[PDB]
Amino acid sequence: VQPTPADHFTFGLWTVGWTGADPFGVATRKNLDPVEAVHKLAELGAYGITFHDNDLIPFDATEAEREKILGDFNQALKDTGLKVPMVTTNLFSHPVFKDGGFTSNDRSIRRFALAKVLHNIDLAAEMGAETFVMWGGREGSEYDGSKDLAAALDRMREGVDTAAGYIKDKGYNLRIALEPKPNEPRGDIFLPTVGHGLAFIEQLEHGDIVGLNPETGHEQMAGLNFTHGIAQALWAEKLFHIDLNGQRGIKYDQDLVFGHGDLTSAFFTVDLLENGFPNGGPKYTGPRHFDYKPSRTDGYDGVWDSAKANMSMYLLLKERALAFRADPEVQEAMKTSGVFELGETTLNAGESAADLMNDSASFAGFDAEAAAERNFAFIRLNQLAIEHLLGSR
Amino acid sequence: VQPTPADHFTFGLWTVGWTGADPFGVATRKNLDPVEAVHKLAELGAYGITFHDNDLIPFDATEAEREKILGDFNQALKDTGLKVPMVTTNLFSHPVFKDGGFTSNDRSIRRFALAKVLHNIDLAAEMGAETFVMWGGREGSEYDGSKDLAAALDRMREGVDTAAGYIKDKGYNLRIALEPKPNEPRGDIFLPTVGHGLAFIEQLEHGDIVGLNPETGHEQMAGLNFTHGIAQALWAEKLFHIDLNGQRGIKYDQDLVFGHGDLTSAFFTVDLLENGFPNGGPKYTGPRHFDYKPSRTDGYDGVWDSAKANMSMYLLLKERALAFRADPEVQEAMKTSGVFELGETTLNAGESAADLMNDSASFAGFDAEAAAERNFAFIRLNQLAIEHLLGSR
Amino acid sequence: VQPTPADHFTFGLWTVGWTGADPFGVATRKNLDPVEAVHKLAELGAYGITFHDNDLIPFDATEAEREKILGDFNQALKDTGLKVPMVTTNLFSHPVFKDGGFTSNDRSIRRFALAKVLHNIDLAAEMGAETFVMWGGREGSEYDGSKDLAAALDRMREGVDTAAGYIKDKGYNLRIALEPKPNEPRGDIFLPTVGHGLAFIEQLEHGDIVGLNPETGHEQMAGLNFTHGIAQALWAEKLFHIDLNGQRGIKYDQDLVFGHGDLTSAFFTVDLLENGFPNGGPKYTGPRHFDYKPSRTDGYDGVWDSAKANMSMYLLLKERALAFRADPEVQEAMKTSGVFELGETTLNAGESAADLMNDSASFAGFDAEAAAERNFAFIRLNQLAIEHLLGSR
Amino acid sequence: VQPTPADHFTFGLWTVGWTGADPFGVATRKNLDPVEAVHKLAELGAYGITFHDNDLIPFDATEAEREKILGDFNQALKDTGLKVPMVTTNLFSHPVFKDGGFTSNDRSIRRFALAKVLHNIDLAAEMGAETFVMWGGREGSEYDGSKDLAAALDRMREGVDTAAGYIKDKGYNLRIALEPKPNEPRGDIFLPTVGHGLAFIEQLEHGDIVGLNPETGHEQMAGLNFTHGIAQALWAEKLFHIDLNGQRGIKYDQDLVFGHGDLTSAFFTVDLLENGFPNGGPKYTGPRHFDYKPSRTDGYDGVWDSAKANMSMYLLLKERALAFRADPEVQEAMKTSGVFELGETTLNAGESAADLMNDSASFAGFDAEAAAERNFAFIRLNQLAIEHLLGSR
Ligand SMILES: OC[C@@H](O)[C@H](O)[C@@H](O)CO
Ligand SMILES: OC[C@@H](O)[C@H](O)[C@@H](O)CO
Ligand SMILES: OC[C@@H](O)[C@H](O)[C@@H](O)CO
Ligand SMILES: OC[C@@H](O)[C@H](O)[C@@H](O)CO
Ligand SMILES: [Al+3]
Ligand SMILES: [Al+3]
Ligand SMILES: [Al+3]
Ligand SMILES: [Al+3]
Ligand SMILES: [Mg+2]
Ligand SMILES: [Mg+2]
Ligand SMILES: [Mg+2]
Ligand SMILES: [Mg+2]
Repeated sequence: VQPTPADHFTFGLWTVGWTGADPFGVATRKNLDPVEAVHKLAELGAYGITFHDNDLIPFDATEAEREKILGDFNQALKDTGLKVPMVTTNLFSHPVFKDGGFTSNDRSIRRFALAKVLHNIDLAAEMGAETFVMWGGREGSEYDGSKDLAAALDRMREGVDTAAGYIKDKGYNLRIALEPKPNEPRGDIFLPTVGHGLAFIEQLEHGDIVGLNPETGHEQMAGLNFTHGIAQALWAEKLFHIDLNGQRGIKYDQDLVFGHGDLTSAFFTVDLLENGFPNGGPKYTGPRHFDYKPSRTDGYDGVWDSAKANMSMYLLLKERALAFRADPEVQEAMKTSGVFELGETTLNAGESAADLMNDSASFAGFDAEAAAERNFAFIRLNQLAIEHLLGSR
Repeated sequence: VQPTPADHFTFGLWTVGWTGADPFGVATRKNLDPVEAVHKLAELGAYGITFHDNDLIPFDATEAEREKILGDFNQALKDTGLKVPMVTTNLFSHPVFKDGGFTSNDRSIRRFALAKVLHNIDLAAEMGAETFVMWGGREGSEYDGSKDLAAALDRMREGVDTAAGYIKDKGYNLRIALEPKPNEPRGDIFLPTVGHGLAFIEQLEHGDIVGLNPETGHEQMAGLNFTHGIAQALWAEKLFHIDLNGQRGIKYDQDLVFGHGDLTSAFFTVDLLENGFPNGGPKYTGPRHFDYKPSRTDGYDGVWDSAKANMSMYLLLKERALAFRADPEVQEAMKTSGVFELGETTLNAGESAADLMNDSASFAGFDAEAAAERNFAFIRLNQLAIEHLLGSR
Repeated sequence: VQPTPADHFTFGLWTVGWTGADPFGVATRKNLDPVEAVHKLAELGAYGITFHDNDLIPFDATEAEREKILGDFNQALKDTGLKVPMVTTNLFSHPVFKDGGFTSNDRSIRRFALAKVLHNIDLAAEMGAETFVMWGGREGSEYDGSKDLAAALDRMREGVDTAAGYIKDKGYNLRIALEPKPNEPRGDIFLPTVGHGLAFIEQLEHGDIVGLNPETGHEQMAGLNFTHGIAQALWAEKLFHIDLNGQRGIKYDQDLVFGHGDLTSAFFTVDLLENGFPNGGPKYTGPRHFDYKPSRTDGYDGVWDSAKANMSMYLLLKERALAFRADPEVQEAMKTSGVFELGETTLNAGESAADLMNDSASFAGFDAEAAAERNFAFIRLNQLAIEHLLGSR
Repeated sequence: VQPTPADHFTFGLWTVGWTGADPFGVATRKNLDPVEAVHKLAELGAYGITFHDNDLIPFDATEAEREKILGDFNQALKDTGLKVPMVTTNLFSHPVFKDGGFTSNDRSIRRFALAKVLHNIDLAAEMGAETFVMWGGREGSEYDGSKDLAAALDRMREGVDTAAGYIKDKGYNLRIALEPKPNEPRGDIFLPTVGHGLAFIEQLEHGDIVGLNPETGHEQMAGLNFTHGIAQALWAEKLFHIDLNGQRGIKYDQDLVFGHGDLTSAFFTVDLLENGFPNGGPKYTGPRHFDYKPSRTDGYDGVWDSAKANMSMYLLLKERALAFRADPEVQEAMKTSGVFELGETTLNAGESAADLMNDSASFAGFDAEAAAERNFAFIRLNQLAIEHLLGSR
């Protein structure tokens, strides 16, 4: 399996650039020059690179430094051919963002945070990004009385709608993608799961350009089924981007290589990205972005190995998932279990509520105990899927 | 603390009627006559009673039996004065519902399930209920390939929209309330959290009459903040009902008495139900419904004790939550922490995106390190809240 | 991969005999006759069968019924050659055990539970079982004040030492194995994980014959690593038996087929059971016992499919794990990462604490900054295992 | 409730000295000088202070610097009278310990880690500490194939027995206390819960002087009951020290103030530390050590508030717990529920297993159906505890 730019594997600069500092220890790796990252990633088969404004341009950078850095970075882009599909803002590392950007209790700070996002939309626009991500990491609380929960959601809408309004105003071909996370760094984060982000979008003035950027590990941190979560995002036509990684349970976000967490879940995420829905439906057509961190135990060969591991993992799962649905045994098993039958509407063409209550065959004369005898054979369909995952079929 | 009908404590018949059978053991209590439950609950201060169609009327009941039971039950209602604010359908106990009602793979079963709900809307209407609850307990899967996830959501919409359409058609003064649950009985349940239920409502043809019925324990089973979840439901004006109980962690749904789980969370749920939001906003005005199960270890004195425990727990939390916000120290502490400041809009009246990026005080000349010095004092606000919870203030 | 008696695959009578009643519904399958169970299991390639006293003999059975059941049951064993390697007692389904068997607050229930176990040891010995499992499913509480926690453990010790002493006194060739479970059906069970189980055994008078019976799903309910957990039992020489199944997450116990839960974990469990430790050490030679339940959505064809699936899953993982370890590229990745270097003692033969203290090279002149550059290459080593698991190397 | 030295409240230097760097941002507070820390703590009513060798003496410090630091530090102790009851080692922050101290795959890191601990025992003894804590924070893995699991435990044993033997050899008056942690910073830590810690100690050569140092937040990260967990350590005579804090859920460790997590659990922890067991047994007489971190959102006023808050929380719970147990209504609720009857031996003085077996009244003529009607009244008993906790009885 060799990734080619046609695969669309994108990586953030913070992923391979993550230095190894965590709650209990200092960095184990030297900083990564952004030019170097770009060249390395392009030699592995990456299609593009993403960044946070401060991944690239330091918080205190003078104008001269910003031009230099950008000059250096765009040169690397021109040399390698890498695209920049997504840009995001860091509204979490500086101490001023300790209570949030957009939902900070301090108003002067809320205003700076929205100003910092607006400037970053310009930059995103200049880099040719199609997506602008919002990961509200400091938006939330440790204690329940710290916030007025209705005012926090108004404050979040004000920021997102101002951003969206500004895109429309400038004529930028950019969409906003919110990235849910249930906790960490805060005790509780606002809009914690794919359903909470989708719900919020519907309350926005400019929600037509706002969608989601679900991350595997984030949903699994609430113990939810990531595949089910991206299926709801897809079904509402709001899956604008994805952050792929692995997580091994309900605990801190591990950010492991994609497929290095819940493998069977990973397998069915790739089937959904590649195969779409069994009865037809929208398909995810964007970048397959990896948002992970190379373990701090490993030196720089480990970093390039882990970059590679991501794309290898995606490609192997993809091979198996295509083999899985192409198998006649699997198709027959899907039929038997009623996967295709789920696709047929419950009512008949022009059959109303009254029409059906009335129909004696569907209710009064319906034989509930006979119907209950159906062997759905979901275990056998599950064994078939795993056997294809293990490469034994 | 003595509950009076003015408190609006409602209980389902399945709660005190729960007999004690679980995964590993048989019932420890005799069945509860519904007439008796009604009389008992009315003597404790209950305001109303709720039920599932089969809690009352057996699945195989002949018409004569249904009239008898209903005659017996409405007589008890007339004698005690209890109201019936909510009615719900059992789409989970019979073996025919093993794969779901509305999202069953078998179409004949999907049709029976919708027929069973439609008939139950009539009954709900006849009992004078204001709310009709939908808890999709068997809608989901154990294995990821069992369902076409986009067709499961279409199938769920077909059922809910047909139900809603039928209410509108009959002129019934009833609203539908969906009740999210992340797992149990299925491995994964569709619409698993408050955000997922709210997201789905926005895709419905008749979503103006569809809202939520969040349950405490259900949200805590995903490890989410229940108070934050009902604040988002309130903020979207979709908190139509509530199921109160307690849960002690991420594990099976325990269904303990309300306040017998996460006490501090319970405390802040009551503050939100009673006090509303600190800066103003919608208020929950419905029944305070308890959906719990008396421990199987206890005999029938324990059952009435636990019914009582629920209302006692609510009333004690309520007393403390009113004392909490009335305290001048607490009001000052809320000010200092910026609880009130969160309520002020981020932008100035008629200030646009361009206007703010431009303003040098908000960005370019904003002093980020000085701003970061603010002591938000959230710990001290948290200690103040707990001290009022413990009755030491 | 076709299993054969030589594989030592054993199944409980309650696994395939599980009829589908969960907490939200009734049985979806007809009762399985135990003689049919023996015939079907033997035909599939099983080596043995295990049971709970009330899995075979009803609670209410008379001595005539008991003798009748055992004679047919023993004839079936004969006809097929299945052994009965483990026997266990039901100390959880009847309403008398609602507060527990050995740790019930009621003393008369405690003597009844212990007498029920004492008679059951006699049946275990008669059947030729080598292991007597003890799963204390109702030993625990929902509320912290329900029990005197020191007393609960004194009473647990008393039951186990009385039973252990009875084995010793009659010279039966049997060992006791405790099976930890963190929760369900109690909110908290005593001896919740493998560590608590092992710790508890060291306080026993007759600890020499008491060991553990870990269950995959049970340690995963606390989010613990099952391979780490069994490694510690193995290391202590206390892994006497095992219960294999699957669990997707921290939630109720699912009891899926082994392999249908956390697959990467299942792969390494199989590497530890089959291959042991990289540097040598203890090995688990017992039966490979499946403690799972066929999903309630499926008819009896799915029950036999599921039994089959457990054995296939085990043999497919076994194969990948043998090929994984045999791979020269893997053995070289292991040597880079220091897997074999962990096997070396830290101290030199004859070195003492003082010796090492005052060895300048190990401390005072140690280059800590040079030692930290070591690329452990744990990521690469993990990718090699998944590629072997995926049937790609 | 004002704390006083007699309360035996100790705080680590790293708790109040924690500056705010988390995984998504930098320090939000200035470094706290250790002499200031002693002065501030003593003034608040603390009895003692604990520290990690690098909390006081930098990793790079020269012998001149080390002696300079200790002389000022020892003068402050003198001036104030604070004791130093526990000393611990940092075997987790420097990049050399990225794979662990005692269980690092690299042998040279293993001798360095053990030498660092050996020198630290000498400092502990000089300071007059009675306890030497060992938190093995980097002993573990992210991937299952990274370690030989039996070797990891042999190496852990080797370090602890070498250190234990050194204490014994120099006649220091010190005990070792292991502090279990399930995850973070490793995906899986060896000896993840109290049970694994206790089990491991029984395999030690010098186990007599090795015990535990449980931490509230740490057992709650596996969803375990902290009161059950410490009860087992207490019952084993292995609770040598404790780390108190709060955690809201299975997620990263929050280290909130004690009481700001699971409050009902905190109440019963305090009842076990203060009051012991209802029927009598062992008691924990050590210091009440707070292992927490002041939230990064707050300035130094919140740091002193938080230190204060830990002590108040403990004294408020203590009070409620003394009044709870002293209550005649509670003592009568306890007697109904069988709390005192669990204290009776199941077997009669001199009864043997055979005796009970053949006692018709305890088995053969036992009315199991009559015994099951017993109302244990666990719900009512729980309501009495919450009402005492709520300051209402
Ligand atoms: O949990 C961290 C999130 O994964 C973010 O890194 C977003 O991907 C970008 O801000
Ligand atoms: O988890 C079970 C749910 O709580 C349901 O009982 C609804 O409340 C009613 O169907
Ligand atoms: O959770 C249930 C346990 O797995 C038990 O079935 C034991 O294996 C046998 O009693
Ligand atoms: O998770 C961190 C632990 O609580 C440690 O701080 C120990 O208490 C001391 O090393
Ligand atoms: Al991301
Ligand atoms: Al409910
Ligand atoms: Al088992
Ligand atoms: Al600690
Ligand atoms: Mg992340
Ligand atoms: Mg429920
Ligand atoms: Mg089990
Ligand atoms: Mg900690």
